[PDB]
Amino acid sequence: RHMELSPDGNLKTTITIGDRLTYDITCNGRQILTPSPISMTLDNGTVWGENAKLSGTSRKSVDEMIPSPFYRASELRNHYNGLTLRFKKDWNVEFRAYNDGIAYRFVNQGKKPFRVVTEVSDYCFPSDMTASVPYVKSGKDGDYNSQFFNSFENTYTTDKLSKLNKQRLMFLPLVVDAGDGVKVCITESDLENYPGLYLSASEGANRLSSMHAPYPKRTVQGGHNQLQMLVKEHEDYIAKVDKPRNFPWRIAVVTTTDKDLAATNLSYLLGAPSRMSDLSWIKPGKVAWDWWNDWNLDGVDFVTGVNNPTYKAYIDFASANGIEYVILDEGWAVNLQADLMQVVKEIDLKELVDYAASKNVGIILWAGYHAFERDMENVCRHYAEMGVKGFKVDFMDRDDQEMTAFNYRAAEMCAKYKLILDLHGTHKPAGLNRTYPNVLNFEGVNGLEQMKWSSPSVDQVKYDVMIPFIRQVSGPMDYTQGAMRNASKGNYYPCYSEPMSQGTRCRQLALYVVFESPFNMLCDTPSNYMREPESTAFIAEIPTVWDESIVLDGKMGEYIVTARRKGDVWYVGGITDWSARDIEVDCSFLGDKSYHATLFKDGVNAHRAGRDYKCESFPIKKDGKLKVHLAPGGGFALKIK
Ligand SMILES: [Ca+2]
Repeated sequence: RHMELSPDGNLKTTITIGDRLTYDITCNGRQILTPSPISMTLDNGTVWGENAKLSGTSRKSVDEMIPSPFYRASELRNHYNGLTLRFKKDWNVEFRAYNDGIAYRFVNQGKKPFRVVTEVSDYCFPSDMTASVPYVKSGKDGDYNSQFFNSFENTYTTDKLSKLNKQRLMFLPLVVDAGDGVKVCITESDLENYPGLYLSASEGANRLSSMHAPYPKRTVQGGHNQLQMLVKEHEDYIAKVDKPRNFPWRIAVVTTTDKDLAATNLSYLLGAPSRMSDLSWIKPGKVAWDWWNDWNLDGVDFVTGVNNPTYKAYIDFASANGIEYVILDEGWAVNLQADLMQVVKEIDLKELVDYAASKNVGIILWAGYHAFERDMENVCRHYAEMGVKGFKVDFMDRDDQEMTAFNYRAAEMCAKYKLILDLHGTHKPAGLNRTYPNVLNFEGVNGLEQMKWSSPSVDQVKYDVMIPFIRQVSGPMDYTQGAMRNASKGNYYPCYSEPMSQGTRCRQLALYVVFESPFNMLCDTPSNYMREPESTAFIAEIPTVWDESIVLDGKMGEYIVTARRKGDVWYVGGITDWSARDIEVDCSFLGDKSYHATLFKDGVNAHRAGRDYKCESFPIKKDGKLKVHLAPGGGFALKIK
């Protein structure tokens, strides 16, 4: 029995080494997590955790700053008390107690190669608490191998642990409401070459249990235009290990106010350190995206589509407003060939890249999984040398050891040729952006692309106020916002070629502050942006990377207000759910000089016409108390310079 407390002493975990290896969690004297078992089963029969044999322990207290480029601040504070448990048989379990979380990880110091059959990571709660979880969207109930093949894109289901579907997996992160304002957010970081952790309500009462996708023994090409490698057969173990190594951290974020949940840096702090020395070539920025708006420009003299004159228009729009990139989404490579070297007749990559270059615009290429990793080294070298700045690799739809290994290999391969990377059709970041700073964004989020086909029952507005406290806890999101067509309550309808967002114009603007996206999209058509000078100017100028971030206030699934600083310029964004609300922005975070503010707030009719907004300018200072009204599904965006 070993105790460890957070630096402020209000969060503690008791670890017991008995017939089972368990750890609980107590917050301000209240037990929010009952003793929960953890273990790893090897192919040789060994089971770390079962009647474990303790050989030694070492404690430590650390307080330092971790550099965090292309993220929410220049650096993040790493403050905790660590407890490492060494066990007879060359294996350890490291425990850390931060003021906002308890985390642990298995460490393999053994020198002999072996395999992991299964891993146990239970979360036993003292009562039937209300959980907010993202179910795996595909597959059928009970057929877990059917579920392992998924996009990791889904809204949240909020219900009591006892009422959760006991036959459907839940991916991370997820939250459990411990009551009395306390929240527990479960996630994992440093997910390199190891299967992703799913949670299940299939076992016991008030208990979430883990499960991992088995190792693949036979994969076949197929899926989305033959760009996917489906797992047809799997091994009887989840992971291969042939060197000493740290295993992924299992993180239990614990907060007493929702704003601390949205602000927690645990995911990044627990990611494997950066393996990059030179970062001067990594350029974060925005994209005059093409796909979301379906190339649907109007007011032009040529037929739009995946062709040269269309991308020239996107490049010109981007350049005209200082926007950094233009992505050539799915369509530039001959379909079904899964060959990145076969460009369509209508596209002249070389001409586009060079034209873009003369306009100070970088080019990013979209690539389906298989077509990219089948000849990765050659692809990265070839396009890097012709001028391409990076890739958007999509449709992995897997998180078994081989795929998670891929994420890091691609990250490294891109880094080698000075290319940035954006991963789609993937799972939560889990620290990868710290290890390889060139991976500027990750999907694994039910983004605005869903508005192209979702039925009105999909509550995007509600989702927006959920993810800042859940999915974003794991890392950056490529949500792809920026819609100029805005639907107030009941006016939304899926429109593939002329999509809209739910809520108001200012909600869209606020997301550029509320959501963290180093590589950020301007989802709408340049045509729509040019019809909206004021909105476009605000979006084009706002940073995607920051020096300092402060979540001013918030309640999960209800609202959030966040202030971020870039140099000496401050930005504040706020959003609400379908309920209108009045927020007060205390500007005590400002410096001493006199500032000029530019505010975008919902128009007085934003509740009936979502596009309705009002722009205002006025002087403001450190003592200012800005009162702002947010319409239903609305929000506000503020610039203080
Ligand atoms: Ca997607």
